[PDB]
Amino acid sequence: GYEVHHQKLVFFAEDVGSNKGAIIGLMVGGVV
Amino acid sequence: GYEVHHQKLVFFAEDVGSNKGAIIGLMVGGVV
Amino acid sequence: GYEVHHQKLVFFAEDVGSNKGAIIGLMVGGVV
Amino acid sequence: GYEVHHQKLVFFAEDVGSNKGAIIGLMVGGVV
Amino acid sequence: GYEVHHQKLVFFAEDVGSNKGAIIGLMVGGVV
Amino acid sequence: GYEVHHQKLVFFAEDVGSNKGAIIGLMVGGVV
Amino acid sequence: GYEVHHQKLVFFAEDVGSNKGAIIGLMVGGVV
Amino acid sequence: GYEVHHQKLVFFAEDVGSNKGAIIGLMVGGVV
Amino acid sequence: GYEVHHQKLVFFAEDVGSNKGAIIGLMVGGVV
Amino acid sequence: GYEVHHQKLVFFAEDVGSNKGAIIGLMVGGVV
Amino acid sequence: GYEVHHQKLVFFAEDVGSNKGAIIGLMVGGVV
Amino acid sequence: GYEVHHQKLVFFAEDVGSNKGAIIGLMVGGVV
Amino acid sequence: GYEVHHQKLVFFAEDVGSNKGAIIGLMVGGVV
Amino acid sequence: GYEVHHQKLVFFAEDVGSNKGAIIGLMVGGVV
Amino acid sequence: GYEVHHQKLVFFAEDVGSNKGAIIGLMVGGVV
Amino acid sequence: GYEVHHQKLVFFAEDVGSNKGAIIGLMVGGVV
Amino acid sequence: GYEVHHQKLVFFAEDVGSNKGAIIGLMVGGVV
Amino acid sequence: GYEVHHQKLVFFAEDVGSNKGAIIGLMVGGVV
Repeated sequence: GYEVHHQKLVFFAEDVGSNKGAIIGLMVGGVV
Repeated sequence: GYEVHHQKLVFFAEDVGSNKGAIIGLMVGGVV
Repeated sequence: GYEVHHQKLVFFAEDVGSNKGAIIGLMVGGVV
Repeated sequence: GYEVHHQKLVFFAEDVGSNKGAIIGLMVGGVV
Repeated sequence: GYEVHHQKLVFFAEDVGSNKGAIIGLMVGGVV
Repeated sequence: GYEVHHQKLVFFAEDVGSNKGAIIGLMVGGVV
Repeated sequence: GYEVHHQKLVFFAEDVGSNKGAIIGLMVGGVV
Repeated sequence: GYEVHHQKLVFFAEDVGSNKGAIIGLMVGGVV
Repeated sequence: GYEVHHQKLVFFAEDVGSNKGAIIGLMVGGVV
Repeated sequence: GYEVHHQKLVFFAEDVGSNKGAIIGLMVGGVV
Repeated sequence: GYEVHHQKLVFFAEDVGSNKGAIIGLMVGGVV
Repeated sequence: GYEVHHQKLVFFAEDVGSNKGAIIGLMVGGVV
Repeated sequence: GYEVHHQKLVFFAEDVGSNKGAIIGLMVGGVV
Repeated sequence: GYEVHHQKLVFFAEDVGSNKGAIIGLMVGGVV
Repeated sequence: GYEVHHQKLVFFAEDVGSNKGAIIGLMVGGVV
Repeated sequence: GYEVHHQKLVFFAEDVGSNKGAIIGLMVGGVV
Repeated sequence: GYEVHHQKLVFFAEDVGSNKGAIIGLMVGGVV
Repeated sequence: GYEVHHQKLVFFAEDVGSNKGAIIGLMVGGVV
C-alpha cells in the first residue's frame, strides 16, 4: 500500500572543558 | 490500516566538567 | 493514536557531578 | 488491533549517577 | 497516492580544534 | 499527489579544519 | 581433481505458511 | 598432501521442523 | 604443488503469499 | 608459478515481494 | 610469470520501481 | 611477461534503470 | 615508584603456556 | 606524580606449531 | 594536571614452516 | 609536562608460503 | 598551551603474495 | 606554542614494489 520513511538524528556537541564524557556501544534495530 | 516507519536518536554531549558519566554496552533488538 | 514499528533512543551526556556514574551491560536475544 | 513493535530507551548522564561505580549485567533469551 | 522517503540528519559542533570528549559506536536501522 | 525521495543533511562546525573532536561510528538506514 | 579449501553458503528462501515472527540468532565457533 | 577443511551453512526458510515461527538466540563453544 | 580456493555463495529468494519476513543473525567462524 | 583462484557469487531474486523482515546478517570465515 | 586470478560475479533479479525489501550483510572470506 | 587476471561480472535483471531492489553489503575475498 | 593508569596487553604466542586444554573463553563484568 | 594513560599492545608470534589447539577468547566491558 | 596519551602497536609475526596455530578473539577496553 | 599524543604503528612480519601464520581479532578500547 | 600529534606508520616485511592466512583485524583508536 | 600534525606512512619490504604481503584490517587514528 502506502509507506512513509523517516529518521531523526540529532548530534549536538560542545568542545571545551572536555573530560572523557561518555561511551556508548549499542546495537538497536536491523529491519522493521 | 496505515503503514509508517520512523527512527529517533538524540545524541547530545556537553563539554562540561562532566566526567565519564557512563559506559553503555547494549544489544537490544527491535526487529520483526 | 496510531503508530507503527519505530526506534526511540535518547543518548544525553551533561554536567555529571558524581563519579563514573554507571557501567551497563545488557543483551536481548530474539525480538518479539 | 494494530501492534507497534518498538522499545523505549532513555540513556542519560547528569548530576544523578547512581553510585560511585555501579555495574549492571543482564542477559535475556526470547522476547515476547 | 502518497509516498515519501527522507531523513532528518542534523549535526552541530562548537569550539572545535580541541577534543570534544565523547564516543558513540552504534548501529541503528538498516532496512524499513 | 507529489512523491519525493531524497535525504535532508545539515551540519555546522565552528573552528573547523582540525579533528572531528568526538567520534561517532554510526550506521543509520540502508534500504527504504 | 584435488580438493581445496572453500566456503559454502546456501541461503534459500521460500516462505510457505511461515509468518512474520521467525527469528534465529546463533553463533558457533569451529573450535573454541 | 594438504587437508581441505571449511565450514558449510545451509539456511533454508521453508516448512522446516522448528516452531510455527519462534525466536531464538544462542551460541555454542566449539571445543574446550 | 597446486592450490586453488573459491567461494561459493548461493542466495535465492521466492515470492509467494507469506513474505520473506524472517531474521537470520549468525556468526560462524572463530577457528577452523 | 601457476595458481587458480576465483569466487563463485550467485545472487538471485524473482518476482520479489520481500517485506516485514527479510534480513541475513552473517559473519562467515575467520579461519579457513 | 603467468597467473590465473579472476572473480565470478553472477546477479539475477527483478528491478521494478518498488524496492524488493531485503538486506544481506555478509562477511564471507577473511582467511583461506 | 604479463599475468592473466581480470574481473568477470554478469548481471541479468528485469525492468532495470530504476532502483537497486535489495541491498547486498557483502565482503567476498580476504585471502586466497 | 610512579602510578600510571593505562592499558597494556602483550600477546606472546610460542610453544609454551598451552597446557591441559589450550582453549580459553572468559568474561569480566565491569570493574576489575 | 602524574598519571600516563595510553594504549599499548604488543602482538608477537613465533612459528612452532604442533599444539593442543591454541584458541583464546576474552571479553571486558566497563572499567579496569 | 598534564597527561600524555598515545598509541603503540607492535605487530611481530614469524614464518617458519609450521604455523604457531593461534587465534586471539578479544574485546579489550573497559575505560581506564 | 605537556599533553602529547602521537601515533606509533610498527608492523613487522614475514609472509612466506608456509602455514596460516596467525589470526588476531580484537577490539582495542575506545578511551584509554 | 600546546600539543603535538603526528602520524607514524612503519611496515617492515616480506611482501610476497600472501601467507595462507596471516590476518590482523583490530579496532584501535576511538579516543586517546 | 604551535600545534603540529601531519601524515607519515613508510612501507618497506624485500621483494619488489610490494604486494599486499599480509592482511592488516586495522583502524588506527580516528580521534586522539
